[PDB]
Amino acid sequence: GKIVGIIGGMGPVATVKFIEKLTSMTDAEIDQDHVRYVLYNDPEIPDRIEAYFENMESPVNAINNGIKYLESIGIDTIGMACNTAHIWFKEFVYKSNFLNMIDLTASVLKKSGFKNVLLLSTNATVSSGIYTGKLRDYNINTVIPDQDIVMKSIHYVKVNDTKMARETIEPVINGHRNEVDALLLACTEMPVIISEKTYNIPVIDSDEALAAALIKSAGKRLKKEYRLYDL
Amino acid sequence: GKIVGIIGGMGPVATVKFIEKLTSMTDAEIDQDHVRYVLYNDPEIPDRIEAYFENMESPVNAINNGIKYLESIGIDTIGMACTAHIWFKEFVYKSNFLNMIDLTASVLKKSGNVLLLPVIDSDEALAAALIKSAGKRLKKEYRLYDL
Repeated sequence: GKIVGIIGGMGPVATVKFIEKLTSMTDAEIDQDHVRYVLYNDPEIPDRIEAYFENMESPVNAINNGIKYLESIGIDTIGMACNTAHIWFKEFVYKSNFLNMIDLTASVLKKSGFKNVLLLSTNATVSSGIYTGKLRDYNINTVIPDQDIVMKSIHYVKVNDTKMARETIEPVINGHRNEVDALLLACTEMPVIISEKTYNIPVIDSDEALAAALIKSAGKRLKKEYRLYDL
Repeated sequence: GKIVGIIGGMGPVATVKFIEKLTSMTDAEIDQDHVRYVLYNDPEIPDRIEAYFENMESPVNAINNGIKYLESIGIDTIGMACTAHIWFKEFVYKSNFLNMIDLTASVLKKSGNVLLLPVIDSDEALAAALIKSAGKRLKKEYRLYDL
């Protein structure tokens, strides 16, 4: 019954969905079989797109304070529910096992056998090539959608206008159907409005890759429908 | 804004629902205008009164530990949703530990002999209180909860 640590707030709407998913992925008869966690939810962590492209405040210092507070009660597994913030992964300061969502997600993708995927992520995640670097040695066709449209959809999710976010991303998805075999959800806002049943296209969800790792580290059980994520 | 503290985990689904309510009640056009909090979610704190009486147990230690932890972060206000509220008078705290029942009662008498669940949500009363203490803004559609 180990307590795990979660860093969230990036953004708040996506974090709620992340915690919901973590709960729903857990195989629990009784309430005590669910994950014990401390969520450090700091939405005043500086905007990660402005940090990356516009020389504004890096999220590193705020994230590091969260890690420090989680580690102060002996939490030794922490996950951060934000793809884009992993651009700064080497600058985080931690003593614990700070999970890497990009690695876990890439490992899931490599295991799955999917050869052609639609990368749905922020523009910083695309530009930084953080997924490109991890997949380059694995022979996987990664298709980049229109970044203006995807970023518009992400913004709508962020203000919990899920209706406009769906309407916005729909033609992007449907337009790429013929050249991808799966959707790679690599922005935590995307799972708020997209699952496999949404478009009837397989999904590799970075939320679920991280959640599965946290569930395992918490000593809990993963539901078998999420077998793909059992790394 | 100030970081605030939340104790939850009893049960896990209700906790997610509470934090979703907190988020959707906050008036914010950008992420950085939302509420900063630390949520201590412990599903191993028993949810049934039968369990406590049977095993000569009490959630006082688990809640008090959570409180010490949140306070060690520098948190000045802590809210708990929920069965552990039965032991509210025995919790040990330095900070302001909000009482969900009094927040609820005062919302009622502020603009209004109630049917125990024209809709008042006990969750939203606590949420409103936490949003205020976090130095954040409450969406107008929740006027009724603004203490």
